[PDB]
Amino acid sequence: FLKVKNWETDVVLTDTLHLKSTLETGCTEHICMGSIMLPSVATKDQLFPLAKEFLDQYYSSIKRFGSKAHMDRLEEVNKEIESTSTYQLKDTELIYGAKHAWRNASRCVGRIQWSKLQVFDARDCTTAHGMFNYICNHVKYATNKGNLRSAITIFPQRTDGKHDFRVWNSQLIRYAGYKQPDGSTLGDPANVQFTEICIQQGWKAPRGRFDVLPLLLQANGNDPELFQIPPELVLEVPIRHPKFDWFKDLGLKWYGLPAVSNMLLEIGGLEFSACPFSGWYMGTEIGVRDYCDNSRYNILEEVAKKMDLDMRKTSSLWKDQALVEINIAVLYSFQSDKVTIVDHHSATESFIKHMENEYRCRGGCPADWVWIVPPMSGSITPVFHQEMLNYRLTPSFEYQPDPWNTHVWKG
Amino acid sequence: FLKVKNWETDVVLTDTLHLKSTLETGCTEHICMGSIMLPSVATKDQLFPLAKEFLDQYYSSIKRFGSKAHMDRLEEVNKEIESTSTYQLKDTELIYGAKHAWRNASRCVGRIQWSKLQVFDARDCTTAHGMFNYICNHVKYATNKGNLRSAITIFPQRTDGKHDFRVWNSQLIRYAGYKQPDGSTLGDPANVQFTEICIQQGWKAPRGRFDVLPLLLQANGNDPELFQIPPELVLEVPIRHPKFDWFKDLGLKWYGLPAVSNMLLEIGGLEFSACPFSGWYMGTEIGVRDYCDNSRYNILEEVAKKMDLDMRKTSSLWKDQALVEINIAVLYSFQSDKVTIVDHHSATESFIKHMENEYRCRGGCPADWVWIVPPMSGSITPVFHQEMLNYRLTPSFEYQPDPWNTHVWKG
Ligand code: HEM
Ligand code: HEM
Ligand SMILES: N=C(Nc1ccc(CCNCc2cccc(NC(=N)c3ccon3)c2)cc1)c1ccon1
Ligand SMILES: N=C(Nc1ccc(CCNCc2cccc(NC(=N)c3ccon3)c2)cc1)c1ccon1
Ligand SMILES: C[C@H](O)[C@H](O)[C@H]1CNc2nc(N)[nH]c(=O)c2N1
Ligand SMILES: C[C@H](O)[C@H](O)[C@H]1CNc2nc(N)[nH]c(=O)c2N1
Ligand SMILES: OC[C@@H](O)[C@H](O)[C@@H](O)CO
Ligand SMILES: OC[C@@H](O)[C@H](O)[C@@H](O)CO
Ligand SMILES: [Zn+2]
Repeated sequence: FLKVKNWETDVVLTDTLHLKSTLETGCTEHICMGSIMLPSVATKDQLFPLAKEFLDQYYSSIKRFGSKAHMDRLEEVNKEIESTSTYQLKDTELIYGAKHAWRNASRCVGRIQWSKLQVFDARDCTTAHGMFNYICNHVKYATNKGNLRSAITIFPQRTDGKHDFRVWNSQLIRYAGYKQPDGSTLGDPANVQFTEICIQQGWKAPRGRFDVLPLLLQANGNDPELFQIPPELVLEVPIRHPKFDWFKDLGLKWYGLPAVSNMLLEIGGLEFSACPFSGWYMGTEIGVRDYCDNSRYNILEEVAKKMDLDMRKTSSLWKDQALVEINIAVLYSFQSDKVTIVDHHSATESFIKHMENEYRCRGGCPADWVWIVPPMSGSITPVFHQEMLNYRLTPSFEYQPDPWNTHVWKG
Repeated sequence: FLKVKNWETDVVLTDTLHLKSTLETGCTEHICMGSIMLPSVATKDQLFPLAKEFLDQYYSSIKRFGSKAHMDRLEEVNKEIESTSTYQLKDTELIYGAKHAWRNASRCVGRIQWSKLQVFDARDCTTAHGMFNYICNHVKYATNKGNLRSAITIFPQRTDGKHDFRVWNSQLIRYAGYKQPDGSTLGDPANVQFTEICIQQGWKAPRGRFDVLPLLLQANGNDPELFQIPPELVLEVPIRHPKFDWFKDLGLKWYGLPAVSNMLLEIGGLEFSACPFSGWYMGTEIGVRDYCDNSRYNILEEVAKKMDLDMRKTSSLWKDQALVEINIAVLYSFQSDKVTIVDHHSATESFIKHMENEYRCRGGCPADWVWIVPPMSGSITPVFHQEMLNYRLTPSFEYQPDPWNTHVWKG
């Protein structure tokens, strides 16, 4: 029964939810790995406890734990795992598991919204063209003309392992990255391997900066196929500043819709390798990381130039000064276009408010401080001063290798 | 043999030093506590392994592991722990243990300087007046007319537990905190309990803001006594800005010398409860935390006012904008007065450079990411992108309770 403190408010919360945790963190009693970025087919013996555990808390959730329908559903799944050595979720079980994977995502500061999620059951899908159709419907729905709405699209579960639905893009909407003859990089350096895989598969690149990539969709373990998202469905925010008119001349823009596609959704021991989920941006992921990581767009040089800043010295904080201006601009631009975005102050406050709820009506909230704390102005946000217990609860979103590293090709 | 990655540079380092770790982190395989702020008399049975371990690595250090002088010193300490159930360090062992406590301080970003430390052996001290004399000599030396130099002053080790040397101040130089009739707080809210303990012991407060506190010095477990550091030894930097002339009218100032006094130094199983250590400031501890924590001086309201900023909305980032300006001012002011200070960019770079050294010539470097990452502009500093293994090596600096919570008074 562990205790977490907030040192800005002296609020104390007691955590008993971590007791239900099952999987391992990477840490031991004699070494903490809380800052390691990635922490490291299934038999039917392994599958029933996972279905049992999941189904016990799903029925416990709708205030019908143990009754007739529960014992029947345990027997039902038990029988089906005998018959097929897998099983199939109810539409309701699928929506519970999804929402709860997000709920348990300990690196996610947006989780106050975990219950307002739209689940698109795509488990009838059989082809890359069918995948393309489902994804476009996702983008159109979630985008909602800038009034963004959270959603996930769930393609068929892994079965054997050699018939896996995968979206090879990291995000449904990502800008291309091309290297140059002079070793420099145009576009997003993050995506240069994937941009060239698409070119390898016959993409015809417009070789500029903010080039929306095509989807590469793998269906039933087959070789993946290229599909360009119709551009009318790709909402983009051009970035201007509410003071600096030269900021328009910078010619920056980002897409409205963050939609992660390269993650694995685990529900009752069943693995969905294709499960793109979308919400909206916290401002910092664009202005700080995307725009200012040295290995990303890396624009601190140019914004500081136009700001007329002392760039000779490290200690002028010219990087810091241009970093605040850049994030003022992303927020201002997104908001003037009525496109949903949250600032790192409002986002982190809501997450403390969420934390109170989870500790009250659930007895805890797994949280990864290293990822929860925004990448600028850390300690003026309330989560800096908030102790967080990290533990792994299921249903969950897991990392998975890139398909081109694992795919036996044959074509 | 664990591996840590840097994701900005793709540099990889292998850690075998953590194997020598002994004490526990608070984390288990199923729960990470890397963001909990505090992680929770000794018999002669317990003391020899600790002396043995320490002495084995000290002789291993001067390239004389196992030789005659080593076996004699093990026998010597062994015999003395039989005779007294404690023992005494050589002047050289005391300097090694001190430097290495700092070296192993995993929350310290300044550790590239760990070998350049001045050890003042105060183990002959017997009185609060003697403590006062040693501390003033520390301040004068370490301050060095603004060309700051690192030092530690080590008072006699804990023996029984009821005769403890303690400095009741958190830092040798701290500004006073007074509450008001209207519940507000003048000075440093952090120190309000300690400011009133001093007033309780007859301090005569000048009840303003930046009131240097008196020392409260406990000697050989006796009741502590008040001594005002001669003000000529208290170097102070008035804070101005290199653009905003109204910044002078803000009337801010900080002391040059950070000198922690409330920590416990552990060497070969021997506990020094009074061991004030001093270095110099990273700019952010003043501009970000001291000046802008909500529960500290909390000046973001006033700087943003004078900056003429949109304070209506959270999403204007007016807090962020005034936070960069404030830290530009602290650095600029300290540097114009030739008083040593480091900026959070230079400090964090040096710590990566230090990390390379420790992994090369020592096989590892314990590091606490939660504390290493500066509290503003986190991800534009190179330590944001650097994985860090945290583990507890000894010699070490440990937290300890406040004396007024533990002191059996009798006066
Ligand atoms: C609703 C608005 C949302 C906001 C403001 C938000 C915010 C964030 C942010 C800032 C991060 C850190 C990402 C990074 O720095 O790489 C993150 C991570 C994450 N989010 Fe949320 N998110 C939202 C919606 C969602 C949804 C709908 C899901 C799942 C259905 C989700 C699941 C996750 C997961 C699993 C991570 C961890 C990813 C990783 O470990 O790389 N989020 N979120
Ligand atoms: C030489 C210049 C130094 C710099 C720039 C520096 C920097 C820092 C900073 C910024 C912190 C975080 C403090 C906080 O946020 O509360 C810290 C913590 C710490 N420093 Fe260093 N420091 C220096 C010297 C020293 C010395 C001389 C020692 C010991 C002999 C030391 C031992 C520690 C310890 C033990 C902590 C952890 C304190 C805690 O857990 O509360 N440092 N340092
Ligand atoms: N893995 C490498 N880099 C790498 C790759 C990925 C990451 C994590 C990035 N997740 C992106 C992400 C996840 C979750 C939420 C958001 N944002 C939202 N707001 C949102 C999006 C959808 O809903 N809400 C963004 C971090 C580093 C690597 C390996 C070798 O080199 N680089
Ligand atoms: N413990 C509480 N607060 C609290 C108390 C202390 C801390 C840690 C503060 N260490 C101060 C510190 C330690 C080490 C280095 C520096 N700086 C230097 N540059 C330097 C100083 C000397 O050499 N180098 C500063 C954090 C929070 C509490 C309990 C109840 O309420 N509050
Ligand atoms: C080394 C470190 O673990 C790595 O930089 C992490 C730190 N915290 C992060 N936090 C978020 N939200 N996103 C990230 O990519 C990272 N990267
Ligand atoms: C809750 C959290 O552990 C707490 O705010 C920590 C975070 N990191 C820190 N880092 C430093 N350097 N100093 C601090 O006081 C803290 N406080
Ligand atoms: O929204 C996530 C952003 O794309 C970045 O933070 C990535 O983590 C890589 O920099
Ligand atoms: O130098 C340390 C500063 O005094 C603060 O960071 C304290 O941690 C409390 O805010
Ligand atoms: Zn841990």
